[PDB]
Amino acid sequence: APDTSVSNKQNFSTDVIYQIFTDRFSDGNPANNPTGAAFDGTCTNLRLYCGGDWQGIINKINDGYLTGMGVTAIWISQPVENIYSIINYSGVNNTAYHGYWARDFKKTNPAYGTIADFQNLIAAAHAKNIKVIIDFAPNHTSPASSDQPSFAENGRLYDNGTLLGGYTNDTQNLFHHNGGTDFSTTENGIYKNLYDLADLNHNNSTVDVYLKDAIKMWLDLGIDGIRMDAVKHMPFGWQKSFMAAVNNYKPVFTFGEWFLGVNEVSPENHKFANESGMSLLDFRFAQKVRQVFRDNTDNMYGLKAMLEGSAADYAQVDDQVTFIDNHDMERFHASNANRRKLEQALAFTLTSRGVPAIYYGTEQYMSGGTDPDNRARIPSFSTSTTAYQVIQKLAPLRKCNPAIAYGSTQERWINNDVLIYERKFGSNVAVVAVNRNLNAPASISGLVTSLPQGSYNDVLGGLLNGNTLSVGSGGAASNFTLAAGGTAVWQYTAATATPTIGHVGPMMAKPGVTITIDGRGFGSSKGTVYFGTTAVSGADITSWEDTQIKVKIPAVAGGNYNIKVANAAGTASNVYDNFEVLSGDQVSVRFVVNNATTALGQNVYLTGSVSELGNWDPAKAIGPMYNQVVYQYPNWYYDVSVPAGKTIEFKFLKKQGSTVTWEGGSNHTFTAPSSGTATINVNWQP
Ligand SMILES: OC[C@H]1O[C@H](O[C@H]2[C@H](O)[C@@H](O)[C@@H](O[C@H]3[C@H](O)[C@@H](O)[C@@H](O[C@H]4[C@H](O)[C@@H](O)[C@@H](O)O[C@@H]4CO)O[C@@H]3CO)O[C@@H]2CO)[C@H](O)[C@@H](O)[C@@H]1O
Ligand SMILES: OC[C@H]1O[C@H](O[C@H]2[C@H](O)[C@@H](O)[C@@H](O)O[C@@H]2CO)[C@H](O)[C@@H](O)[C@@H]1O
Ligand SMILES: OC[C@H]1O[C@H](O[C@H]2[C@H](O)[C@@H](O)[C@@H](O)O[C@@H]2CO)[C@H](O)[C@@H](O)[C@@H]1O
Ligand SMILES: OC[C@H]1O[C@H](O[C@H]2[C@H](O)[C@@H](O)[C@@H](O)O[C@@H]2CO)[C@H](O)[C@@H](O)[C@@H]1O
Ligand SMILES: [Ca+2]
Ligand SMILES: [Ca+2]
Repeated sequence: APDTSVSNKQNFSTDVIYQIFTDRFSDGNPANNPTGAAFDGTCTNLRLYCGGDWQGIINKINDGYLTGMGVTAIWISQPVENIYSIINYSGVNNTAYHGYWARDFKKTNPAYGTIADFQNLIAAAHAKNIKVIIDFAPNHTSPASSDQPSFAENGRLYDNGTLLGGYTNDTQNLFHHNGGTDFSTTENGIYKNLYDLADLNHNNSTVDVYLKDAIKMWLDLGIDGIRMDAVKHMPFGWQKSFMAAVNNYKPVFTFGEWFLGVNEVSPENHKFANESGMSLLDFRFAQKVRQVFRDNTDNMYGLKAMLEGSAADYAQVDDQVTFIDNHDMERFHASNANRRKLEQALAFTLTSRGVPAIYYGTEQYMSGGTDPDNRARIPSFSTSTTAYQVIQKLAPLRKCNPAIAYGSTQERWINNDVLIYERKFGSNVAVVAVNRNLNAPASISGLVTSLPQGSYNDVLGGLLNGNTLSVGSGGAASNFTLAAGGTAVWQYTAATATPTIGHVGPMMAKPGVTITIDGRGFGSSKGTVYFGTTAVSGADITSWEDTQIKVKIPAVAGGNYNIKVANAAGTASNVYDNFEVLSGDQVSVRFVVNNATTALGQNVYLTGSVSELGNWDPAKAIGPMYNQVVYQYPNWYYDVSVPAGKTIEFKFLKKQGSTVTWEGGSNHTFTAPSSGTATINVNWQP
C-alpha cells in the first residue's frame, strides 16, 4: 500500500486525528447507559455519564460527519473496564465517564460497549479509511485511600475478573505507598501518587507482565495507535521496555502525554521523545499557539522561535502530535471571542509539521473552561460551520501534498502579526500566510518562495479572506495585500524523481522486526536498504513501492543506525537518523548503587557492555540516577530497559558537565531476567 493508506499503522503524519470523549460524543445504544445517580441523559451534570458509546461513533462514521470533515483517525477514551463507584468529592458526585479510573485492563467499559462493539468500531472505521487510536493509562488504577479501604474501589486491580490486589494491605506491593506528588521534581511526580490515584508499581513483575499482556490484547484487537497517558509520571526505562514489547510484537504509532506549561521547555521532555521509542503530544506547540492566536501574550516572532527550536530539539519533529486544546485545558474558543481566531489556529495546525489532533466539538465552536466544562456534549453535527469547512479543505492536503506531511518548515516573511511559511518535501511545496491582526491588513512585498512561476489560487478558496498569489521568476511573489485575519494556502505538487525518505517507524526494535519506510521516489523495483553500512536486499525487503518500503531489520549489533535507501538504479536517498536496533527483547531492571557521594551539580550515571547501556560511552550513559524517593542519597537508583537474559557488565560514573569519574574496581556483572523485573543492588567501588 502507499504511505497514505489506512493500513499504515506506523505513520500518522499524513492523517488528521479527531479526539473523542466517547461519553460526550453520541449515544448510539441507550441499552448500555449507566442508570441511577451515575447517569444524566440531558448531560447537564458533566461528571456523570451522558451515554455516548462506540455505536454512536460508528453511526457518525457511517453518516459522513467525520469523513465529510476529512478526518482520518479517531482517538477515543481508554476502552478498558473502569470502576463502578460514584465518588463524592466534597458534595459532588463523580463517575469514571472519562475512562481514566481503570479496574481491569483486559475488559471493556460496558458503558462504551462490548468487545464485539469494539471489533465493530474498528471494522467500520477501517472500512471508511479511519485509523483507531486508544488512550492507555498504565500509571495507576483509581482513587484509593489505604486507610479508608471502603473508599471507592480501593484502587482495586483485576486481571480479567480475577482480583490481583487493592491499595489497602498491599502485601504484594503492586502499588506505591510514598504519599502524593507535589510535582516538585520529575522523580517526585513519578514515584508518588497522582492526586489520589493508586500509583502502580512497574518494578513489580506481576504488574510489569500484566500490563504488557493487556496491551497485546488490544493490539490483537486491531488498534492502529496508542496514546499513553501521563508519561511524565512513570519510569522512563520501564516505558522504553513497554514500547519494546509493542514494537517487537505488533508495532503501532505510540505518542505520550507529557504536560508542558506556558513557556515551559523541558530537556527531559526532549530526551524522552528522542529515546523512549515514542513521540509526544506537542505541548510546546499548543501553548505557543494559544499565546499567539488566542491570548495574544506573544507574537509571530515567538511562533517562529518555537517552530525552529522544536525542529532542532526533537529528533523526529514530524511525529509530535499537535493540538490547540484538549480535555485538560479551557476550550480555545471563548464565547465572546472572534471565531476567526479559532479558524486561523486550525489552518495553522493543519498545515504545520507533526500530527494534528482536533478535540471533538472544535469545529462547532464549543466554549468551556476547565474540567469538566470543556467536556460538554457535542451540540450538533452540522457541516455548515466555517471551521468544519476549513478542516475539510485542509485535511486532505496532508495526504496529497507530502510537503505538508513530511516537509521542512521555513519562515519566508514575518512581522508581529503576520507569518508566512513554506513547507517543502521533494518536488512539493506549500506556502501558508497568516495575519493574526483582526483589524489591520498587511502589505506584503519581498516575499520569495520555492513556487514555480505562475499564479496560485488560495486552496481555502478565499474562505478566510485569502487571495491569489503571483509568482514571477526566482519564485519572487509580486506585492499583495494580506487581509485582516487573512489566511491563504498555495501549493505545488509534482512527481519526485530521486529516493526521498520522509518517515520511518517504528523507530526502535530488535532484529527481524519489519519497519516501514515512507517517502517518494523509491521507484517500483526493489532497491537496497542500508542500516549503517549493512546492505539489505532481496527477500528481507518484504515490499517496495514508490512511496513505501517494508523491510526486516538485519541481525546487526544493537545500537543506533542511519538508514538510507538506494533505488534499483543505485541512486541513494537522504539519510534518516536515530534508528535504534535493540539487542533483543527487553526487561525493566532497577539498578541501585550505594554510597556514591557526589558534589553539588555532580550526578551519578550508569554504563555497560550493551547498547541499551551505552556501550561504555560516557556520552551515552544512563542518568542522572535518582536519589530522593525510592532510595535516598548517597544511594542512587534508576529503572533501565535492558536486553532479556543477557549477562551484562556495568559500572557507574560521576559526571559533571562532560567531566567524568569512573567507579574503581572491576565491572559489576549480572544476568538480566528472561521476563518480569529485577533489582541490582551494588556498592560504589572507589
Ligand atoms: O482524580 C482523577 C483525575 O484523573 C484524570 O486526569 C488525567 C488527565 O486527563 C490526563 O490527560 C493526564 O493528565 C495529567 C498529567 O498527566 C499531569 O502531568 C497533570 O499535569 C500537571 C503538570 O504535571 C504540571 O507540570 C503542571 O503544569 O500542572 C499540570 C496540571 O495542569 O495533570 C494532567 C491532568 O490531570 O493524566 C491525568 C491522570 O491520568 C481526569 O481527567 C480527571 O477528571 C480526574 O479527576
Ligand atoms: O526578500 C527576502 C527576505 O524576505 C523576508 O523579509 C521580509 C520581512 O520578513 C518583512 O518583515 C519585511 O521586512 O519585508 C521583508 C521583505 O523584503 C524574509 O523574512 C527574509 O528572511 C528574506 O531575506
Ligand atoms: O537530588 C539530586 C541532586 O543530587 C546531587 O546532590 C547531592 C549533592 O551532590 C550532595 O553533596 C548532597 O548535598 O546531597 C545532594 C542530594 O540531595 C547532585 O549534586 C545534584 O545536582 C542533584 O540535583
Ligand atoms: O572504554 C571501554 C572500557 O570502559 C571501562 O573502563 C574504564 C575503567 O573501568 C576505569 O577504571 C578507567 O580506567 O577508565 C576506563 C575507560 O577507559 C570498562 O570498565 C571496560 O570494561 C571497557 O572495556
Ligand atoms: Ca449508550
Ligand atoms: Ca507513577
